[PDB]
Amino acid sequence: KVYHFRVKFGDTDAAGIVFYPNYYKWMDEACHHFLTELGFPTSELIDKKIGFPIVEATCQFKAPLLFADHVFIRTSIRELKDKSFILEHHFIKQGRVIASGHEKRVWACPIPSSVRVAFAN
Amino acid sequence: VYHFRVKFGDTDAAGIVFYPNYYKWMDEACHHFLTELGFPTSELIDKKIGFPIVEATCQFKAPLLFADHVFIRTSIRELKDKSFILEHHFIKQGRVIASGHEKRVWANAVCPIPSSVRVAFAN
Amino acid sequence: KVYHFRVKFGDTDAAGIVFYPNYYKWMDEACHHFLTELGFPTSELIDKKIGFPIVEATCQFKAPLLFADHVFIRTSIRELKDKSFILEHHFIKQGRVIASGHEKRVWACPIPSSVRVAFAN
Amino acid sequence: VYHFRVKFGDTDAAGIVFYPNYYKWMDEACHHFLTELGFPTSELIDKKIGFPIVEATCQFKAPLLFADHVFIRTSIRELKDKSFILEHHFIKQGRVIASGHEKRVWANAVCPIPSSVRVAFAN
Repeated sequence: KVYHFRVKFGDTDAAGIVFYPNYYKWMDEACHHFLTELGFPTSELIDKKIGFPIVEATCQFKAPLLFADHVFIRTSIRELKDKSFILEHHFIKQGRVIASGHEKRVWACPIPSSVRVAFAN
Repeated sequence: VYHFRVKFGDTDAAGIVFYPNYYKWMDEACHHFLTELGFPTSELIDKKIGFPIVEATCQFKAPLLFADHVFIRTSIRELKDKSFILEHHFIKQGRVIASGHEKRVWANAVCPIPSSVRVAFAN
Repeated sequence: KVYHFRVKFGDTDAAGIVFYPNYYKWMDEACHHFLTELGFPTSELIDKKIGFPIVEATCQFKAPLLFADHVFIRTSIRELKDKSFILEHHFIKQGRVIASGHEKRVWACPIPSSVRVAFAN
Repeated sequence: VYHFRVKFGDTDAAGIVFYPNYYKWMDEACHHFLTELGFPTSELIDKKIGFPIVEATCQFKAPLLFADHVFIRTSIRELKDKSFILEHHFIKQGRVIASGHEKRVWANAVCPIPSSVRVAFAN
């Protein structure tokens, strides 16, 4: 799956490129998008008091993002256990991967079947 | 008064602070204000009690820059049964470099400011 | 002009609605969009060391925004002086105005003619 | 150590802190770290000198909540000619509730860590 976004002015810092923690905000956004596009609009899940909180995140940065860049994230599910799973996220600007990472997230309890079935595409 | 420092991450490409952060800081001053009055706002949120904004205004005189030390002076200025206004003045280097206010109400569903809070505002 | 956005999970706070300062982030985003759509992609302007910094902003909030809401901002130029101008911004969710405000911004020097001409539509 | 408090605005609808904020706080710890070593980072940014991130990792053990008092313990752990790694440990209530690191380089155009900084890291 793909998640498009534009760098906003507010996403930048005084060094003139993106303030790096924003890369995790875009991963989180991509995560919600992923679940949604795959049939589970997370807004509902959130209202049920139910989530997929992070337990581990990582990101490696190859080239800077700038104000106004159009970018997208290729997201996929890499490991998938009973109560947890990993999402890999790839930042592509203009055909090129400019950063990449993952989030190990868990359910809150095990992952629901409708969810498992969905992940096995 | 609520003290704070400008983080690198509060700046943007233009070399100066992104503006809403001023609203973030007023929100923080507001919470720090109620807490020092004796009403720890973490306690209220837990009890699903809040003081939602209805209106907010800020007037920027001079720029904040990365690493600036700043404090906000908060006073309360329009207390009514169901709403109140906080005035916030940003002080840098002993001078006012921005000033705004927040109009806020009390909610749980809006409701009257609690009596204990009312008396604390009225002193 | 119109600027669409979705409330992200990160835009919300523990009270379960939008953290209000984000409304000014969306106004700023709308401001850049406005200038762009009207012929001046701000990314270039920024690289010239040239801006339209805020001197005053205000917003009034009628109804809460929630996670996943689709929203847009109707933006317009209300006053327009030699070295400054005002942008009014209206937050519409589902036909309804849920908040409204403005930004008084200035040039940095007077507003450029290409810009003035643009504002007189 | 770098002290900080969880602001209301650092939380999200789930009642707990939005995760990247942990990266924001590490970024702040990093800057506070270099400054206390004698290299005020505001001075470096002004001179267009930086220490850009190349990689960052965080491992979340327990939740931070609104109003939590927290501090980060920063140590330096992989110093090379052109890069270094900072380890950051979040301490709440005397316990480690998250821990990560940042791999960073020195830039101006990447370049070698300055000699004065090198010696300060090597002590």
